Amino acid sequence: GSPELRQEHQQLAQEFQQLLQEIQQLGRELLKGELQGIKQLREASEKARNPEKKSVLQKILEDEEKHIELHETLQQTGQEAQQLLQELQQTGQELWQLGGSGGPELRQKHQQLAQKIQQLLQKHQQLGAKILEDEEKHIELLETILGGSGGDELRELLKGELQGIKQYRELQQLGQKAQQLVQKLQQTGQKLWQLG
Ligand code: HEM
Repeated sequence: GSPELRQEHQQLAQEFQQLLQEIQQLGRELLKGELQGIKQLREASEKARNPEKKSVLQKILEDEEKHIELHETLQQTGQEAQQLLQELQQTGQELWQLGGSGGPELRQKHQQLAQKIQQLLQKHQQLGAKILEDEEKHIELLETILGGSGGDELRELLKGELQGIKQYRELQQLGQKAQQLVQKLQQTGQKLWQLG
């Protein structure tokens, strides 16, 4: 009903804010792991003597350099998402305050902001998914080329990679929840002034 629907919309948007925060923090923990993983890869790579193991390591390392970069895009789409969320909150409150006395430019802004934030989430999701498939390949390669020697650190590189995958899977799950919240904010939002 109309007050209850207003509150649901409001509560979805609070839930969404908290989730965006969780996504950003997880993204920073992921970049910390990437940097620490690069150090461990270089350590394995220096000690490697077999040419093929050396090469496999250096090609993982290239991927990881790319993932550092892609973390810049992850971070930014998330940041921009939080910016648009701020603007959703602000335009939202102004809509309730002013109604249709706040002219049509206000209602269009809020709709347009909703449209754009869903695209940023899709962009963010696609970037995360691409990193994750890489890390799944890294594990296969590491399990394949490395042995039980001290210098290989099969355990240390694998452990780090495995912790990373667990976190990137979580990241994608939080993103899918976010996209689902946005859908529901649209579904409730469209109803809010239908018996206003
Ligand atoms: C992530 C946060 C939010 C999203 C994605 C979002 C999205 C939407 C969407 C898609 C609509 C339907 C727009 C249309 O009629 O074409 C809507 C309506 C509305 N939203 Fe939000 N909203 C959010 C947060 C808020 C907040 C915090 C308020 C605060 C009061 C608010 C107030 C409104 C109002 C009053 C309407 C009905 C009038 C209108 O259609 O413009 N919204 N919202």
